[PDB]
Amino acid sequence: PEIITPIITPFTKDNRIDKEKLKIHAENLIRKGIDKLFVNGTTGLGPSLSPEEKLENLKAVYDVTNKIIFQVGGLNLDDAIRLAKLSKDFDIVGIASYAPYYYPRMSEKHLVKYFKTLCEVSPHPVYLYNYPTATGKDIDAKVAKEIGCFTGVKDVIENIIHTLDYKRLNPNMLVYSGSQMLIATVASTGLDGNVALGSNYLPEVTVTIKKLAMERKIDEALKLQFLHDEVIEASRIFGSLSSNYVLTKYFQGYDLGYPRPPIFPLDDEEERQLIKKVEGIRAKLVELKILKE
Amino acid sequence: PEIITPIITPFTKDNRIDKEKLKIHAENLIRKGIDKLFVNGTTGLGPSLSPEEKLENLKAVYDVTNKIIFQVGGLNLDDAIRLAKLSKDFDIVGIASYAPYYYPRMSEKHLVKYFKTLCEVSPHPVYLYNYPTATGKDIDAKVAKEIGCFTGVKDVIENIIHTLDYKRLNPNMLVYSGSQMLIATVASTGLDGNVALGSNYLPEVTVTIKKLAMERKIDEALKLQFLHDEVIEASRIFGSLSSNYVLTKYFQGYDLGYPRPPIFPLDDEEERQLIKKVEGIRAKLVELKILKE
Amino acid sequence: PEIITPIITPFTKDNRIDKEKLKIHAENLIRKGIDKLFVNGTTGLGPSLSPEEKLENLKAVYDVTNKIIFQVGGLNLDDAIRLAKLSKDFDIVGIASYAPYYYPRMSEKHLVKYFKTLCEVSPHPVYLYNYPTATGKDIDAKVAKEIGCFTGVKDVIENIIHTLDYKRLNPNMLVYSGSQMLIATVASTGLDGNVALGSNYLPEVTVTIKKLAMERKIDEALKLQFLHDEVIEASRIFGSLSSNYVLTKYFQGYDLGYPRPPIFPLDDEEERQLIKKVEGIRAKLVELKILKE
Amino acid sequence: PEIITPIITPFTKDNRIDKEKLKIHAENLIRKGIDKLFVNGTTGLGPSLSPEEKLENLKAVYDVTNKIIFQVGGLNLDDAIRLAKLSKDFDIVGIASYAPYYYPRMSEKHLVKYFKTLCEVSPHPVYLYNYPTATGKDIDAKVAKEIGCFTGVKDVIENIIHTLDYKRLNPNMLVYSGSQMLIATVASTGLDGNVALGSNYLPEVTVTIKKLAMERKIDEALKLQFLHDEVIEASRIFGSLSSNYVLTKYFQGYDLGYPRPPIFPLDDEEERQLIKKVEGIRAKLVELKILK
Repeated sequence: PEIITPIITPFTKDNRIDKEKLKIHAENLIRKGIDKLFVNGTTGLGPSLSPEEKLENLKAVYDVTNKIIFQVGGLNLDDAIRLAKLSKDFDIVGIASYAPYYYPRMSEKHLVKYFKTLCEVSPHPVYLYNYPTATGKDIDAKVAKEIGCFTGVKDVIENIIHTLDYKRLNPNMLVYSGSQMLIATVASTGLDGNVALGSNYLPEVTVTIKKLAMERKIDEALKLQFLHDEVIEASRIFGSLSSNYVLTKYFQGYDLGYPRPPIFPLDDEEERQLIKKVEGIRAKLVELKILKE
Repeated sequence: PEIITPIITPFTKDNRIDKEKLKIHAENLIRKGIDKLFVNGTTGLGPSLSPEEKLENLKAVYDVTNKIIFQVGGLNLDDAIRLAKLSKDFDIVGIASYAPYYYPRMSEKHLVKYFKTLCEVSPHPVYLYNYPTATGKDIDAKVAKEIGCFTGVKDVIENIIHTLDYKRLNPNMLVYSGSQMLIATVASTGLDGNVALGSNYLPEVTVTIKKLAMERKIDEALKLQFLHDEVIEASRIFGSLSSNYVLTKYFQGYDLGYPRPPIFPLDDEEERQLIKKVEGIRAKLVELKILKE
Repeated sequence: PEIITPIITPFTKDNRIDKEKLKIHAENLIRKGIDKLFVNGTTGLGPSLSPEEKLENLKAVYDVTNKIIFQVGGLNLDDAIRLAKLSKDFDIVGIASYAPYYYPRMSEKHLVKYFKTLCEVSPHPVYLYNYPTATGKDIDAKVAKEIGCFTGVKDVIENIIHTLDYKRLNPNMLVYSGSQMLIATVASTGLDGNVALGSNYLPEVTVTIKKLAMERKIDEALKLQFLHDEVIEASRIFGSLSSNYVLTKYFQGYDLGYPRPPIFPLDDEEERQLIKKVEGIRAKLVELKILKE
Repeated sequence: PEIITPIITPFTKDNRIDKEKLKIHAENLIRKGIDKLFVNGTTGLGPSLSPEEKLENLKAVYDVTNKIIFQVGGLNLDDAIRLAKLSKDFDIVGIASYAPYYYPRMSEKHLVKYFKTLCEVSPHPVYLYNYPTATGKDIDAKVAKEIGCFTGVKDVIENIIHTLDYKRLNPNMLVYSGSQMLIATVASTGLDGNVALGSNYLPEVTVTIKKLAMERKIDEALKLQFLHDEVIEASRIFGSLSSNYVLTKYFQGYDLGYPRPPIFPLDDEEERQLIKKVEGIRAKLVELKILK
C-alpha cells in the first residue's frame, strides 16, 4: 500500500512559483512517510500552469526526491510531448496526464489517440490521471485497456468499484484510488494505494490510517478517518483548493504562500473562521499523539 | 456485518405475483446464508407494485422468514401510512421507504415531512432507502440526521464516503452500503453490511466473499469478487433487472418467472446469449467448490 | 398555434379527487380560451394517481369538454393498456404517456417496446409526453421516429432545438413545447403550440401572449412574458406543484383544494408570503386590463 | 439583431496559427454579412491557445475588421489582465471571458471576483461568455447582475428562457443566444442576436435565415434551418470542432488548415464520408440559390 500526495504548488505574491516553499513542503512530506509525490495535479493547480511552470515544479521537487509522478497534460499535445521528452533527464517514477478537458463531446478515438501519443514519446512509465468531475471525461478500465500502455492509474472518484475495474481488466496495472475514504482503499481491498487529497496538510493522519488499516485496527483507523473527514468538510466551506494552503500552514507550521487566482486566497476573516472550525481537531490529534504540540 | 438481499419479485406469465416461486427463492436465500431480505426494493420492482401487491409480497416472504425489511414508500403518502400500519401484525426487522420519486425540485422541508410522517405511524424501526439515481433525490447523512428517526440506512450508491458519512453523523444508525465492491464494504471499513444487488442469483458468492474478507483471505476474496463483477457486467447487456431472473434460474436451478413490463423479460435468444456469457464463470465456481455442478 | 393546459388535480382534505372543483376549473380554462386540457400530467400529479383515479379525472373533465389528451402511463404496462382501452368510449383528442420513470439504465429496445404496445392497443391518437428531468429518460426525435406511431409530442424541456428536431425528423407530427418561453414557441418558429405550465392560474396571460405574438406585438408580449416569469419564480420558493393551488385561487378566484402529499399544501404563512410576492404583479395585470379586479 | 461568428482558428500542419488563412476566412465572413467576429471562443479553440497566441489571433483578424469581440480568459488571471490591457490599442467592440474552467466547486464569490477584476482593467466593454457545458459553471442572469459590469452576454446553451432571464434582470445588457435554433433567436423574441456555431462554414445560410425571419417568411426560413441542422448533425459523426474545418473548405471553397491536437484533424477517409453526408445538402443550397 502506498500514499501518493498530490502536492500543492505554492505561489508568491507576484504569482510565480515559490520554489523554496515547495522544497520545504516536499521535504516534510517525505520525512512524514509519504511514498510518492504527484506534481501538477488538480491540487497543485496543474491546469493553471504553463508548460514551463509544470517543468519548474518538477525541478524543485526533484532536488528533494525522485519519488515523483510528473503530470504533463494539457490542450496543446505538442507541449505535453515536449514535457514528456524533457522528463527523460529525471530518474522519476513516471509521467501522467489527465484527459483533455473543457471541450465537450470528444470522440473516444481522439481521446485514445491523445494518450497513445504520450505513451509513444514517453521516456518513463505513463500513468492515467482520471478525474471525470474536472475533465468531463471518464477514461474507464475498458478504455484504459484499449489504450494499452498505462503502467498505472490514479482514479480520483468516489465510486470504488470503478477503480477496482481497472485491476480486474488490467491485472498488471498499478491502481490507486483518490477516494476520501482511505480506510477502504489504501490497503487490503485489491488496490495499490490512495492519492490522498488531504495529505498535504495532515500527512501524519494519512500515514497513520494506512498503518492502522494494514493492522486491521479498523475502529482506531475510523476515529482518525472521521477527524480527517471533518477537516475535509471544513475546507469546502470557502473552497478546498484555497483552504489547503491555510490548513497546511496551520497543521504543519510553515507557510505555503498563495494559490493562483482565480483560485483566490482565503481572506483574513475566512482564514480565521476555517481555523476556528479545525482547532478542536488539532487539539484531539495532539492528544492522540498523532501531531506534536 | 450482514448481507441484505433486495429480493426479486417473481411474476407469472399473466403478470401476477408468483407467491410459490417467491417462497422457494426466499427459502434458498436464507438457507445459503443471507441475513435479511429487503422486500419491494428496486430489484423487487417496488415502484411497479400496487400497495396491495407490496403487502402481498410481505405476506409471502413472511411465511418463510421474519428477517424482512418491508419497503412501503410511494407517491400517495396515505397508502404508505396504511402499509406501515398493516405491518404491526408482522414481527419484522423494519419498514423502509425511498424518497418521493419522479417530481423534480421537491423542497427539503417536504422531503423531511414525508419521512417524519412515516416515522410517526410506524410500529417498527424505519429504514431510509437511499437510491439517488432512481429517485433523483439524495437524502444524505445531514438530512437523515435532521429527520432524526431512522434506525438504519441502505445507501445504494457507489460513493463509499457518502455512506460512511451516515455513520459519522449518526453513530447509532445501522448503515449499509449498496456498493458492488463487497470486499471493501461488507467488513472492516466501519459499516454494518451490504445490500448486495447480485445476491439473488449467487448468494453463495456474496456470503463467501464476506467470510473470506473477515478472515483476511483477500486474494481469494478478490478472485470471487471479480467473478461476481463479470456476471454483473453481463447482466447489464440486456438490462440487469430483467437479467436477474435468468441468472437466478441458471445459477440456483429454479424458475423465477418474469419481470413486470416495462421491465420486459429477456426473450429466448437474449437468455441464451446471457448464459453463453456466464457459463465459463459457472464452471469456475464449480471448480472452486462455491457451487455444485 | 394552440395552448395546452396540464390541468391541476384538486384533492379533498380526505385525499380524494374533488370532482366538482375539477369541473369548475376545467370550465374556466375553456371559457378563458385554452385550446386543450392535458389530464394526468406532471402538474396534475399523474404519477401520484392510481389507474382508477386517472380515469376519474378523465370523466370529470369530459363532462365539460372533449378537448382532452388523456395521460395513461405508468410502471405497470397492463394498467396503461387497460386505461388506453377504457378511453375508447370518450371522443377525445388522444391518449399520452411519459416514458417509464424511476428505473435507471432502461434499454432503448424496452422503451420503444413500451410505447409501441400502447400504440397497438390505443383507440385514439397517441402522444409522447417527453419530460426527461422527471422520468430520467429522453425519448428524442430519433427514438420517436423509431417508435413510429406518435401523432404528437409534448416536449417538456427548455432545449428548443430538441423540440424542433421532432418536426424535422417527423414532419407530419404535431409538436408542442413545454418551454417557459411562450413568446418564442407559441407561434412563428415551426411548432404547433405550447404546454403552458402557468396557464392553470393565469390562462389570460398565456392566451394574451399568444395573440400578441401573432399580431407581431413582441414588445407588448415580452412585458407579459416577464410578469409570467416573475410568478413562475415566486412559485418555486415553496414548491411549484404546491404553489400552483394557491396561485390559481389567488388569480382565478376559486378554491382548488389540496395537492396530494408528499406534494404538501402550503401552510397559511407560506400562502401569505407567496401572495405578497405576486401582489404587485396582479395589480399590474389589472392595470393592463388582462385581469378584472 | 446580429449574427456573431465564433471564428475558427486555422493551424498549419506543424501546429502554428495560419494567419493568412485566418484573414481569408475573416474577410469572407464579413463579406457574406456576418456582423461581428468572436475570437478565441470554443470554436476557435481558445483554451488550446497560449495567451501569446490569443493576441496573435486578434492581430490577424484586426487586419481585416474591427468588428471583433476578443476572448481573453483563462486560469491565470494575470494573463487575462495583460490581454485585456494589450487590447487598448485595438478599436474593437469588446473583450470577453468564459468562467474559469476545469476546477469544480468554485465559489460564486471567487467567480464574481474573477469577472470584476477583468472589468476593472478592461479598456473596452466586457462580455460574458457563458458556456456551462464546457466550463462546468453557470454565470446566470442573477450572478451577471451581481457582477454588474457586463455590456453583454453570449449564452451558449439551448435553454432559451435562461437566456431571456438576462434581459429581464439586466434590461440594458446586450443578450445573445448560442442556441442552434437560429429561427427563434435571430429576431422577434427580445434578444439581440445569435452566436452561430455553424456560420463558419455556411454564413450564407445563417444570414439568409436572419433575413427571412425578420421578413416573417418562416416557412422558407424553416427549410434552411433544417438543412443547417442536418449539417450540424453530420459534423458530430467524427467530432464537430474537427469537422468544422472540412465543412468550411467544402462549402466555402478555401482551405482552413488543421485543428490543434487533441482536437485531431479528420483523416482522408473521414473527410470523404463527411462530404458524402452533406453533398446532397450542398446541391440543394445551390438549387435554392443560397450557394453558387
